[PDB]
Amino acid sequence: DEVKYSEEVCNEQVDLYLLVDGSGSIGYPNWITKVIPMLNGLINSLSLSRDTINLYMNLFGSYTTELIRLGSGQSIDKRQALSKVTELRKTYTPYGTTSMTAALDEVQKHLNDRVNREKAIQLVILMTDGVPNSKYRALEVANKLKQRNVRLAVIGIGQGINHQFNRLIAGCRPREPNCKFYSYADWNEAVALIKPFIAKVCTEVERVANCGPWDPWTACSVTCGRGTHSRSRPSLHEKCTTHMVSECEEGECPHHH
Ligand SMILES: *[C@@H]1O[C@@H](C)[C@@H](O)[C@@H](O[C@@H]2O[C@H](CO)[C@@H](O)[C@H](O)[C@H]2O)[C@@H]1O
Ligand SMILES: [Cl-]
Ligand SMILES: [Mg+2]
Ligand code: NA
Repeated sequence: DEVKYSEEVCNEQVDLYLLVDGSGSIGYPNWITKVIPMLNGLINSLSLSRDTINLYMNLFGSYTTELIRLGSGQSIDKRQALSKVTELRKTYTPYGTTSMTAALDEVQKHLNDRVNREKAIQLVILMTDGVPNSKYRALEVANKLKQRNVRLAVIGIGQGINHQFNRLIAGCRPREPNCKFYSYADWNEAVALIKPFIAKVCTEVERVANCGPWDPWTACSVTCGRGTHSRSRPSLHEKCTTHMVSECEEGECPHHH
């Protein structure tokens, strides 16, 4: 049989994959005046913690660089993620081509290897000017991610943004105003874009677990008259009953004395 119990279910777990375009087309001046402030305001708005939002961060250009792994100290502690941004401001100058497909493939690899948290919202934030090394290859992997229930938000950065491609990879529809998947203003707009993707929702549900079969009833405690016997079973779940006692009779006892 089965056991029923109540529990509260929220969507507080979010695995957030921040993919940052560091290619030459972004440009150094844009890196400093636009990209770094965008990353700061974005990350400053995120409530990181072990049990809630976990940050992953990748820098893509000629190559890809995994900067922050899911679950690490820098992944779950806001101040530490911000220090990584500071390191990028001070020591990284954009150069090279744009390995956008490879960065998105890192997210695929997480899902494939089951590195993500099973119950977590999967959210990719892609910051780019929208000029990848291969247009179709980038669209293809983004599409595969969406098919696996990954949410994708695109933030436009860089001196020369291709809004057509950014909107395309974000899944914006032609003729529709206010695409909910693409922002190209400041960090405030980007934060407001991200908000509905990660808003907390708590509901009260009823849960069910299979307790498994019982072992056979034991013999009666007495060999005549009234007694008790029991049956047991392994605990296949915390809520499951494992022992059970009942009455039993073995005819009548003799009259003596
Ligand atoms: C099991 O076999 C039965 C045939 C009886 O002989 C049982 O003994 C009876 O046990 C009860 C207690 O359960 C006593 O009150 C009686 O005095 C005794 O005859 C036996 O255990
Ligand atoms: Cl690419
Ligand atoms: Mg580029
Ligand atoms: Na990675």
